[PDB]
Amino acid sequence: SQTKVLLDIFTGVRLYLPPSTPDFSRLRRYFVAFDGDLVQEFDMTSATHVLGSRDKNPAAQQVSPEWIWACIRKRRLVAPS
Amino acid sequence: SQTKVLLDIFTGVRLYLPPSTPDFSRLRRYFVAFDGDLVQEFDMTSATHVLGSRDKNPAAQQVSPEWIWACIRKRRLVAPS
Repeated sequence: SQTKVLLDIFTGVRLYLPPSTPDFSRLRRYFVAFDGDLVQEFDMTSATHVLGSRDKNPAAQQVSPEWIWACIRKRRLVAPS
Repeated sequence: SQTKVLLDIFTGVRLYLPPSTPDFSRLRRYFVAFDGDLVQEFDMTSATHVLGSRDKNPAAQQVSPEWIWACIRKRRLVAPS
């Protein structure tokens, strides 16, 4: 009687995930699972969110791996951190 | 009180998913969510499972999108189809 449907938490969140990110594999897995849009390096200027510096994409919202997990815990987007 | 953990159904299943696969986006999302290993085109000879012909990888197990969904329904790998 458990759900067979993944929640859509990160719908519309376009994020480049640097391979150097600690815990990259699990972050990628969970972000994709919950409807996040991973962009490749060549497309990082189209991201809406960034890990680390905003210098290459000033309009992007700065977030962190900790934010990704927090959103997953809450089952929705939380205020960026 | 709902789980925060994705099930590991496709652990060790290495699969190249052709972009032409009907329902590609959702298949990719769900396969990744449940611990599947997507390989890129240049690495398809290392796959353990294949959609379509085995001519380029005779040892691979032939499966289908329908198999992927069936595994998800059962919460475990089912006999290939």
